Amino acid sequence: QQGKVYETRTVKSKILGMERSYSIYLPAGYDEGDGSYPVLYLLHGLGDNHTGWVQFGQVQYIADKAIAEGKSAPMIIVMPDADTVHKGYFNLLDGTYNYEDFFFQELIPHIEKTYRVRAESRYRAISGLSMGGGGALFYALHYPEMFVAVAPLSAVGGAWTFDQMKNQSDLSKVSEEKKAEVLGQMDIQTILEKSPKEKLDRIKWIRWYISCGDDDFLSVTNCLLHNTLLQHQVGHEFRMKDGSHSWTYWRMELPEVMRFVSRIFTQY
Amino acid sequence: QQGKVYETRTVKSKILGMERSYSIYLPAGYDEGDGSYPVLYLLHGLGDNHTGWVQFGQVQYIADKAIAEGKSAPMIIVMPDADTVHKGYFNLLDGTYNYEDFFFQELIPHIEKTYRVRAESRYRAISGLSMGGGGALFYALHYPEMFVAVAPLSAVGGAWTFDQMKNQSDLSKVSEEKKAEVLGQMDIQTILEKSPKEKLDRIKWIRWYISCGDDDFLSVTNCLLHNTLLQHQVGHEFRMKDGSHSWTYWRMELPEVMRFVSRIFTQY
Amino acid sequence: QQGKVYETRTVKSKILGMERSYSIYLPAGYDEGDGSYPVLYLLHGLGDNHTGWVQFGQVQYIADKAIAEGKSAPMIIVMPDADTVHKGYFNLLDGTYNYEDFFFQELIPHIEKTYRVRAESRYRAISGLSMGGGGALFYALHYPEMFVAVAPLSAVGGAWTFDQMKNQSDLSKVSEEKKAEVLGQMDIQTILEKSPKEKLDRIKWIRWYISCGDDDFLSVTNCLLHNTLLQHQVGHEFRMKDGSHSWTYWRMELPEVMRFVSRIFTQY
Amino acid sequence: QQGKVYETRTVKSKILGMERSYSIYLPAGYDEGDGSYPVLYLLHGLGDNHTGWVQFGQVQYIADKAIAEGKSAPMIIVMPDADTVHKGYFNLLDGTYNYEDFFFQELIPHIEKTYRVRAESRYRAISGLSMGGGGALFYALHYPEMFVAVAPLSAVGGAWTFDQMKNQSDLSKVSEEKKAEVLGQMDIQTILEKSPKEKLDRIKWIRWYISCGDDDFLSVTNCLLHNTLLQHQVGHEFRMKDGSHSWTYWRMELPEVMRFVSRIFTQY
Amino acid sequence: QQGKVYETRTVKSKILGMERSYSIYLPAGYDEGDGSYPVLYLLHGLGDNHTGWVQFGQVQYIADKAIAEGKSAPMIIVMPDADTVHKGYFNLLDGTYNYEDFFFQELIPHIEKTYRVRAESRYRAISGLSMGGGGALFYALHYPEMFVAVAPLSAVGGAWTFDQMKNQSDLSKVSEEKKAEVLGQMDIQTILEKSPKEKLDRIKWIRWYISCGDDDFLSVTNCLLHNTLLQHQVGHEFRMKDGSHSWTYWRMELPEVMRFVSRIFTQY
Amino acid sequence: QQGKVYETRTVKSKILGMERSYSIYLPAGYDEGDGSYPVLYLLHGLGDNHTGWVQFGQVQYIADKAIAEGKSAPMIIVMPDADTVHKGYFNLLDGTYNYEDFFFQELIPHIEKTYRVRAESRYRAISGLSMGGGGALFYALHYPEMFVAVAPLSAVGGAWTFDQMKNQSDLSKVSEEKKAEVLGQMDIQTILEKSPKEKLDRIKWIRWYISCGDDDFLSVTNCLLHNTLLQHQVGHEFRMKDGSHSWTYWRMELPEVMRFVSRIFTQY
Amino acid sequence: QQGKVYETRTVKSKILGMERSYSIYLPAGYDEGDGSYPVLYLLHGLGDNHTGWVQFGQVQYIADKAIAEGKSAPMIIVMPDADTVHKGYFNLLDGTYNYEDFFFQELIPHIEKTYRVRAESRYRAISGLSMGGGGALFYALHYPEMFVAVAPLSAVGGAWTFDQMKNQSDLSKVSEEKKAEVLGQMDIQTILEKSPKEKLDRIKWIRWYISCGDDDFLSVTNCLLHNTLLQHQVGHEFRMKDGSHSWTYWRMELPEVMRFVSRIFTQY
Ligand SMILES: [Ca+2]
Ligand SMILES: [Ca+2]
Ligand SMILES: [Ca+2]
Ligand SMILES: [Ca+2]
Ligand SMILES: [Ca+2]
Ligand SMILES: [Ca+2]
Ligand SMILES: [Ca+2]
Repeated sequence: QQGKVYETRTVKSKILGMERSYSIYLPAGYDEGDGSYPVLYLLHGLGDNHTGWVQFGQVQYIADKAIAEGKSAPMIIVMPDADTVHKGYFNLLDGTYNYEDFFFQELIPHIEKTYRVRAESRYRAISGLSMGGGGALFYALHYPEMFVAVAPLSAVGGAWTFDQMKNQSDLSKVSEEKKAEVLGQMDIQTILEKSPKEKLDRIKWIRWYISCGDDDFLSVTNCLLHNTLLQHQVGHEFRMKDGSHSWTYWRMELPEVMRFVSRIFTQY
Repeated sequence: QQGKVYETRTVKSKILGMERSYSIYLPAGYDEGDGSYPVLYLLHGLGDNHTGWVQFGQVQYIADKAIAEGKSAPMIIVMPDADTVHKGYFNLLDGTYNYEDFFFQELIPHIEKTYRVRAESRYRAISGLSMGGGGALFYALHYPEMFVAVAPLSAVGGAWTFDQMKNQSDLSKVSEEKKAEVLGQMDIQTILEKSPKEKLDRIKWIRWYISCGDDDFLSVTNCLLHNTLLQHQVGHEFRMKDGSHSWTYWRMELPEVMRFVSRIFTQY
Repeated sequence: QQGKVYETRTVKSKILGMERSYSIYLPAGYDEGDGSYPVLYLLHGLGDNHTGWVQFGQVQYIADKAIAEGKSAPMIIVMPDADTVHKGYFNLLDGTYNYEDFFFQELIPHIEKTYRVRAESRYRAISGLSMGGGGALFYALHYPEMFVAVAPLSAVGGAWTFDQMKNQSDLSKVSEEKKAEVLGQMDIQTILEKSPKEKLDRIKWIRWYISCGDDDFLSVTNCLLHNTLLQHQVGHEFRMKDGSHSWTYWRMELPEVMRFVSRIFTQY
Repeated sequence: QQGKVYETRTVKSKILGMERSYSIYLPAGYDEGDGSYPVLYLLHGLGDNHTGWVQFGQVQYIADKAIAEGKSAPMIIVMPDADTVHKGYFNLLDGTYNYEDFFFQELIPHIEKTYRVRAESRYRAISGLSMGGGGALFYALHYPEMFVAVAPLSAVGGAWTFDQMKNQSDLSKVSEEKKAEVLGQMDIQTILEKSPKEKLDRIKWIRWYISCGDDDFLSVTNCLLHNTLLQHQVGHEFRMKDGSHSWTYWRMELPEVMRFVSRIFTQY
Repeated sequence: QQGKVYETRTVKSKILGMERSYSIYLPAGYDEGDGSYPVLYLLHGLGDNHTGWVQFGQVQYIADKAIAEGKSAPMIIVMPDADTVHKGYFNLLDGTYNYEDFFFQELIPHIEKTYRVRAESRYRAISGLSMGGGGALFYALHYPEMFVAVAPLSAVGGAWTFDQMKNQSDLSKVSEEKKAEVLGQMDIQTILEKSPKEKLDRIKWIRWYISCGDDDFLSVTNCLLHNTLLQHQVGHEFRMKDGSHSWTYWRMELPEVMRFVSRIFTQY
Repeated sequence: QQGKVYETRTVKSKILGMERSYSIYLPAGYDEGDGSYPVLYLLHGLGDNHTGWVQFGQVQYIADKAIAEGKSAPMIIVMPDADTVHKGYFNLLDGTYNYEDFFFQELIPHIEKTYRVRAESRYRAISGLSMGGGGALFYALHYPEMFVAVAPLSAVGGAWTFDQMKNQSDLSKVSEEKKAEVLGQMDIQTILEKSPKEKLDRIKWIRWYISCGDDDFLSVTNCLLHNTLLQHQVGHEFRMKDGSHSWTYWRMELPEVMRFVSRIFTQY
Repeated sequence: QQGKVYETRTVKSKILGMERSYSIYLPAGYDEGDGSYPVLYLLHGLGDNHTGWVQFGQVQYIADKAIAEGKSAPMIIVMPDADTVHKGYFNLLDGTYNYEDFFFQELIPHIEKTYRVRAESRYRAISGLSMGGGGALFYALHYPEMFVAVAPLSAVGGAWTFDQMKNQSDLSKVSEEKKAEVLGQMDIQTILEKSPKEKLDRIKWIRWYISCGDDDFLSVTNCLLHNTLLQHQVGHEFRMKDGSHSWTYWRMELPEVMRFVSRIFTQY
């Protein structure tokens, strides 16, 4: 019936030189039997940390119910802290805070070693809201081989994300050639047009679920994303539902994201 | 519990020089008491006529159910024939077929004369699919004083509508200046930028519900419409749901349109 | 299961020198058998007429449902037109428009002659919203012998009502002595303190149901009314519920009003 | 809501030189409004007549329920008598009984003249059981332009049908060259291989629903039919469900046939 | 009430010279009381292993629900790994990998020794999908004394299975006479024609449940199988349902298989 | 959803020299369409007449519900008066009151002429309670060609029935040979042993449903009947349920009788 | 809430000189609190042992459900093994196997000492099927002081049981007279005619529930038993329901037996 949440566990990060927090939801029956589970990485927005999806997202109640009713197969849900020290998901421009490196090289392997996780891309999905929606989006565009399904909710765009990366970096140490390089790596149109074919094929292979409310200040950004993806022949699910930039919207979408990635995990 | 549909009645049109067909749904209990009802005009797509919303849209079953369940207040639904002689909702460029004039100067007054109708704009809404979605959209942008609520479904755009008008007109008799004027009258950007303030204010006052499936070949057109409307401060409901350019989508949306306009008719 | 509404019938009023509109709801099965029914008079607000409770209040659907479910006993509901010529329920100060006289001396006797009505005060109730809530309130304070139950919803007070009467009157024909007399007749404090015992006893005998939303601009007025009635030992039901000055509130309260007066009509 | 059945009406047949019986189901509300309906022709098996689908098939109860529940859109159901004089659906070899000619040249036009029928192939379907399943199958292969959807239930094959045509004919008048001609016209393999592309395209365009119980003595025949159709690239729905050659099976399949053809009539 | 799954246990195989994986479902309450259970052996398709029916088949959720609802009696479900080293269920022709020997001589005795199993054929069933459907089919035809119930889902035929056996064998070491011997043992018609009466009676005694979707590329194979079994007087349940070669089909069929074999386990 | 009952109609009997009463239930929708219905003859017990199954049996409510719910197909139910003048179903020994002759030669033809009845034995059933259970039983044993289904409820035996016939006859005119002849005609053992093969075969073909409460004083009689029928290879349904000789029992069994005969009427 | 079953426990029998098997169902919540429970002894048929009611009867699921739903009060269910060494419930005629002595002198006291059992006859019931129905019947006729309620299901008679005893006894050592004496002890008529008043009163005091399917080859035996009991004024519940000599019948009757004996255990 009931899964459980741990909020206080940390990962020893060599890349960030500190203990990094995360929250984790383990499904009901994790403690019986010996099997392993697929994983959904679930990213918070600006101003929250790893407790955001727990306290505001109510992940425990919502995941318990979805799994118990059969709307979702059992899965582990990992909620990283991208708030402490610096807020955001990507490597800072001054080289002092390689958060994206930490996520892929330390957090994911730590989860797969510490919990009974099916450690394959076909069993790995990522979702997030606002800042975390852009995090999910560009994580998958940068490393499409690492995910089978991606669900950006009310996602911020690349220009906002890049602007936030600059405002947290010491730009005295950043060359102008470097600013231009990342700028392109944080631009959807550039990634889709200039990536090698192998990378583009994998991006098309990913199952995308993009959802944003019609009253959200990001509704135009996400409509432009829909159009850009179709222009580049990246099939995806797109939803514009009634709602705003609010936790009412994100709690409504969480069981939909769970059903979406679960069907991909189990096949159909 | 059951309304009824008349498919075979006609209006004598002086503007078009002929009897013109329409279908009409009368709600349950229209035949008892003496009261009047608000009206939803419901427009078909290319290749269908006034029987399209009856046979494919299943308006009778769907409207009966929504009203009986209290999801919609009772209303009359009028489905014009915009297929016979020429296909489309607008005045042809050669002056020989003024369908939009017919709709406003003859069809609406005929309905209000023949049936127990609340003959005010606050009780008049319009909706349609595909070609009829473009019909509903531009009818309201042309005559916003005539409608309180507008629901374009999977709507075609102005350029397609204008091109389809051209292929039905005698262009040997059409001046080059005439093409340029009507092109602007069928372009949303031009209407929103060049209309007098009284018309723009009324366009902003109208309650808009714009819905299109994410797999529709028109999904990009309707995302651009959402963006243009917000760019001009025209608030509206926007929905992009799962679905394609199909009667599954349009039958799904019909009770949503009925709930939407009913709430405006009854106030809330 | 379904009652019916007539909107187009009139009373020939000698007092107002014209045919006066009303709407009337007749319960299901009024047309079978020969029996008679109690009556709820249901008053509209400023700017609406006798169609307001029909189109916005959805009286037919709401009354049909309440009676069919047994939440209310069958009753006739009469909705007068207090909008045409002058807006409001009371005699104008210049003597040219004695609407209150019309209501009691012409409308009520016309209803009781024309329909199968139990024509006794124990079977007569009155309710209304906003301007009509003040109408119901002061109709009952003026003629407490005529009603068994009174339900002012989101009601305006006496000072607002009197100001309205003045702005529609030719005050060149009004003495200041008359202004003083009518203002006192439109002040609840004055009525309760200067009424004879027989009249005050009848006011206390009436069953009052006073309801107003907490977000309504009239919430303070109605809280003050609650305190004044208790201060004068006039027992009553008082409700302050979530809601505003809206048809959502008044449609929510209509079946509560029907249940309230029905229990009084049937005894319990 | 209840439709109704007429069992005693006839069509004057010049081709057969007699009054010919049929039963017809008219949907609920056929008597209200003026609209027209699509038609399902529903054929009986050997030994029954036009009353078989009424009394054993319980068409009235089953169709009423399917339509009232929204599982099927409203439709007219016509059940011909192919039992009186000679049993079977096809022209006898001695030229004395051209039943197939009667069905297409007299029965269908009579129905479309007498009832409010949408008289187009897109609104015409045919289904039947046992002998009538072979009837539906070969009517559609002979005249594929006449049907949009075909549903043979527990259908006999061509060899059985042709053998019965032989046993009902006076072969003293039949040449051997004619027997070979009809034999090919009643063989699915010959029709699919020898039809011109225009006819074959229409056969492939038809929506087929072929269903047979796994305990039916005809299960092998219908499995071979499935294999033959796929080998000629005729897409179709095939169902082999638990059950035998019984009215339990056919009453179970009737609402499935209704939903199947209804979806085609309304589009989706 | 939740059962549990162990995925990581193994049986030490002398025949295969290695530890061999399997997954096992134990029903709710296996850990209370001391009783024993019947067993369903459940085989995966090509490219999956013992985790396929766990992760994609969702065996734990589906079995929990079927048993808790009383659709199935409690049973143990064993999912062998027929993927590691070599893919497939049968003894390779070069003598290097006797998987079928392993299954009957080592896996089944290990299960009956290790778990509380009713170790009799009346309590032993086998089912599988695709490659595993052919495995279940020919396992029972080779050793019909070992099973009371057999359920091939979307099963490959003997020619496909034998061809896969050749492609995994070192054919440089295989005699042409041996190639002929195995081929006859992997062809359904030969077994039914060449088995002694004792063996054929047991094949007829087994309760067979054969199910395949009508859109599966194996639908023709399975229709031919249905016809072959009836030609040999082997009664069986045959289902051709809507569906494709997909996990939607196999998850739909799993509770049906459980109910089918459970009724045989419990008698009725 | 509503059938109706006529209690006051009569059939003019030449055989009995009087107008004879019956009650008849006509199913819902009898008055729409033109079709015909099967018939259940339903016989009362001692001391009641043709109103017994109406007032005590509540035939209208019970039949309406069974038919509306689909537990029974629509049917006509005929309830004869076998109480007026003499009580009982059989020809009196003195030749003065040939009630059985009346039932078969006058009542059945009158019903088939007067109502829209399918006038064949396959559409004719008979049931009854107590005295009428013996009536149904021996009517069918005497004339098995007239019924397809027979349902004796709490039935009296032949010895009781014969004794009642004697006590109502003037035995002064009856020979001892005549008493012996009728005794044998009213003895189930004699009927089953001595009826010709054709009669006995038809008795075995009839579908029998025999039901009696375990607390009924007739429970022994009906257990002996079950045993006698099996001894003579007359297959039948037998029910001994909790209950007594009461209208609670017969109202419980009426919808079971309707479902039993309905399945026979419609086939399955 | 689930009870549990032990299948592997044994009673140390000095009478039979060996460990004797039984199964036992303990109700949900047996492990909470310290109270005691009534007991139903539940006997298997010929060829099964103490696992029959567990595996085929599904006693755990059925008892769990009946108790959880409040259809039965909690009770312990004991299922003896009457199959090992010799099949049957009674003392063999050669004196070498006194199974009835074992049941009463060893099994019942063992159950009452080992489990929390209300060890009084008012809390002791017995039921069984086929051979075990005859076991329950004659156990109670032999020792009526030991049971408050007895439920023979599809019961064999005394002549069959006695014949079963002879075919297992060493007839070379068995005298003709002892053969006659036990024959009378296994004949219902003899027991009922020759028992003293004290014993007959207790047999009449027992609450009997006798049930058998109408298609069972033992239906005649049980109808004769019903008649014999009534002939001797032994009131009892008798049921003849649709069904055969099958586990469908016995699983259907098990919760009815539980409800029946539970009401007697709890009083009403
Ligand atoms: Ca919105
Ligand atoms: Ca989509
Ligand atoms: Ca509030
Ligand atoms: Ca079958
Ligand atoms: Ca299909
Ligand atoms: Ca009883
Ligand atoms: Ca039976």
